[PDB]
Amino acid sequence: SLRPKLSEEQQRIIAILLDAHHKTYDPTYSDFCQFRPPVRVNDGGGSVTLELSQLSMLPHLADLVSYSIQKVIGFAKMIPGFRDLTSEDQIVLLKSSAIEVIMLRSNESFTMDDMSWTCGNQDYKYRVSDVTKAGHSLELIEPLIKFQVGLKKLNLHEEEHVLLMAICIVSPDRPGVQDAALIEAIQDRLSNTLQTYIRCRHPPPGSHLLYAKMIQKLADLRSLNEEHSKQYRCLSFQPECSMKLTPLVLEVFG
Ligand SMILES: C=C1/C(=C\C=C2/CCC[C@@]3(C)[C@H]2CC[C@@H]3[C@]2(C)C[C@@H](CC(C)(C)O)CO2)C[C@@H](O)C[C@@H]1O
Repeated sequence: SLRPKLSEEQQRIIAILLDAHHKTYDPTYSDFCQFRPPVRVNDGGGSVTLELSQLSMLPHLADLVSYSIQKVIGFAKMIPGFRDLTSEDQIVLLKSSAIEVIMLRSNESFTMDDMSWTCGNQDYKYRVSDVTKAGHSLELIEPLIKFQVGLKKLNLHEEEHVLLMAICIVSPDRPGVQDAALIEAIQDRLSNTLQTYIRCRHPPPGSHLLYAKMIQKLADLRSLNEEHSKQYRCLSFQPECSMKLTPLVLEVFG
């Protein structure tokens, strides 16, 4: 019913987050050619044995995820209030949300045209088959694609997109956080900004219960996070796997 206007502070928060995202997310994916090259072994049969023996796409995807974690760290540091947190809590939040923010931000390259993450020519077009070539199974891939399509269909404004990533990172219910109260205060400031923005800037019918749908996606991410963690564990058992990853990836998921 009531549609209060965005306060000057809330307008500032949105501007800061849009700027932060524009500085940390290259929509041309021009740095991707710097990663170890993607390699696609012939695996039409989806052989787990072959996939683990080769892990052909792991070096490239590990580099992409590692690169993305660095960008997420940069984005997070610009979130209003994040700097008010202790270094210890900042690191806990970054490590726990990293994979979730990667899944969220990747929605920008994801396309329902062919259900792929298109970041350039054929070489930089990622499909579910590339994820299997990196050692992951359908238990993660299936819900991941469903998540991407569900998020796509929300038709989020960039303002809503960056606020969702910020809310995801600044979550007081992450294991190991010390000052949950401060984190919750910061998240509430971001959540109220999002709710206010939706109610006065998002036209119908796409605004109908949009906030609730966005919050549900954060729950979905928790599930994907746990599943990715389980599979990363299996992946780590493969001899020589560490060399195909990166020090940052090893720390965040190890
Ligand atoms: C990263 C990003 C992009 C795409 C994301 C993808 C396409 C390739 C496979 C990934 C990156 C998937 C998200 C999760 C999925 C994943 C399930 C995670 C990886 C898991 C490892 C590291 C092997 O354990 C393998 O595949 C491209 C761009 O929009 C920036 C964004 O920042």
